Amino acid sequence: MERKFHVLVGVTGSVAALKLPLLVSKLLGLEVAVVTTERAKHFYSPQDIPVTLYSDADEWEMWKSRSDPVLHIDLRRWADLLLVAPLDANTLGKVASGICDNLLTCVMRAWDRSKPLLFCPAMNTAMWEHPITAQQVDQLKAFGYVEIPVGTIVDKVKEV
Amino acid sequence: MERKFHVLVGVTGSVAALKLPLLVSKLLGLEVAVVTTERAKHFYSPQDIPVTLYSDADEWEMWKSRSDPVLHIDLRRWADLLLVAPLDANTLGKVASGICDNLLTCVMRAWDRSKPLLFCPAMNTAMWEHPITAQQVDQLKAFGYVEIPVGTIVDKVKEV
Amino acid sequence: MERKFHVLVGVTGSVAALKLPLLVSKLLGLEVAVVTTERAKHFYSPQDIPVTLYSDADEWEMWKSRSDPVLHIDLRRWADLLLVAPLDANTLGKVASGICDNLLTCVMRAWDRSKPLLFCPAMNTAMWEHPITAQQVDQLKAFGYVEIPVGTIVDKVKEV
Ligand SMILES: Cc1cc2nc3c(=O)[nH]c(=O)nc-3n(C[C@H](O)[C@H](O)[C@H](O)COP(=O)(O)O)c2cc1C
Ligand SMILES: Cc1cc2nc3c(=O)[nH]c(=O)nc-3n(C[C@H](O)[C@H](O)[C@H](O)COP(=O)(O)O)c2cc1C
Ligand SMILES: Cc1cc2nc3c(=O)[nH]c(=O)nc-3n(C[C@H](O)[C@H](O)[C@H](O)COP(=O)(O)O)c2cc1C
Repeated sequence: MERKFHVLVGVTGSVAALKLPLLVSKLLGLEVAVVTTERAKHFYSPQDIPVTLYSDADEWEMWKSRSDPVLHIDLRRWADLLLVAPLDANTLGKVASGICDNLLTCVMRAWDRSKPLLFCPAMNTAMWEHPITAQQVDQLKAFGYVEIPVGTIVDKVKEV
Repeated sequence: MERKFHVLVGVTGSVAALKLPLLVSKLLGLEVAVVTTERAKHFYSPQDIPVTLYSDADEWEMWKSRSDPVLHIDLRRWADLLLVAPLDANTLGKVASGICDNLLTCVMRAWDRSKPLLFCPAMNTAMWEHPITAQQVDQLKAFGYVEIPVGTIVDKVKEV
Repeated sequence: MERKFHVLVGVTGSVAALKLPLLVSKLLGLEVAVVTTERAKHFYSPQDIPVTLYSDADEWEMWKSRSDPVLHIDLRRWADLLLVAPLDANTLGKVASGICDNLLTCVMRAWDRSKPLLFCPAMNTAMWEHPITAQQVDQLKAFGYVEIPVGTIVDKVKEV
């Protein structure tokens, strides 16, 4: 039951999000939406992204009863593909450790295996030139989230 | 030196806490107290729980000098049994990784082996139908915290 | 290119920071600076430390453009030695899991192998008398951060 593809772009606190607009305008048969972390918003302005932006607070403001919706859940059953550009050293360790403390990491931890989750770490030489990152990126591969160590990402989205 | 049993119920951010009142009114020779996470309080109202509710802020407001008490510590030497109903996918990963960033997870990480800590994960099909949860729940078993994958829990509390 | 040694003292939320001033006044050819966590500041007052104190907020207030500086980065290229006295059970698990959610843990996760990072866990009998702490302290040794399970620390700083 798929027509226009539903892609969900997750954004974290890396200077890379500075470029996030580019990704959106490009990536936009696709049909997108971005979900951010708070710090990520430190690299771009909402207006510079012509799409629906879901944030932590967004989830809780719409829930007041068991009848009410569960944004992170609602978003997980809506995306056909979940791209996370960029994935910071922090969220990597959160995901690596099944830590859902924000709307993003929760969408991920509730993800659908059946659907694809391509990510692309984007830290700094230092943070990257450290161990864990490896023991974690592949530890993350254990769930096969298609790494990507703009452009490259863009094309890679499709690849039907 | 035990008369009336001291049970400590921990509550996290799962819709399950919606039921938390039930547990309390039932579980209440037992003598209880609940310790929550902030988000958990998103599923119940304090008044609907006829017991002392300890929260993060509670710890710090009472400490101003080395002489002063350490709530999370004080609570760890007071409970005979520590039930955590529900344990969310998030706190599981916190506990799994020895992460004490809130009054709950700290009480746990300072726990007494000598005393029992029965817990019961309570996420959603998705979040649960994911890996880590397993590599973690049993990773958590390594410390033997008696899983429980209301009712069932209730009875299980006792079982002298 | 080293003259006066640059030591960076990290402080976390353990009652031990109560003593932090001592360390500073002593440790001060050395030339120091302290980087704290928020909770840590619950055990000492800034004024009681005659040095530049870097805090989370400090990083973000100085960054508004890609041209702008990256405190946690700037601090990582400036320290010759990074001592973390005390390292709480919490930050241990953060570091263990490559979790940079605050200025401290970020400086660490971006650390320079080439430079030394001596730390000294400082929790409580309980929190310490637990497993993970071990599977973690040595898991932390994997990156060789020179444990130290005031005084002892002080001398140990030097040891040219
Ligand atoms: C100016 C600046 C640039 C940063 N750049 C990066 C980066 O490129 N990659 C990374 O992993 N972390 C970077 N960080 C650290 C993260 O912002 C910090 O880990 C944050 O907690 C991540 O939060 P999040 O996971 O909610 O987005 C940077 C911090 C600052 C102040
Ligand atoms: C309406 C709603 C329902 C949620 N239900 C669950 C759940 O049933 N299980 C779970 O692990 N997380 C659930 N979450 C996500 C947690 O609330 C989020 O992980 C939170 O950070 C946990 O915080 P805590 O550990 O401080 O309680 C839900 C979020 C929302 C908004
Ligand atoms: C009075 C008091 C004393 C505490 N002492 C310690 C301690 O000695 N060691 C430890 O690991 N945690 C201790 N904690 C718990 C930490 O403060 C809590 O884990 C905190 O989140 C650590 O935050 P940080 O990593 O940002 O500093 C204490 C808490 C309180 C209220």
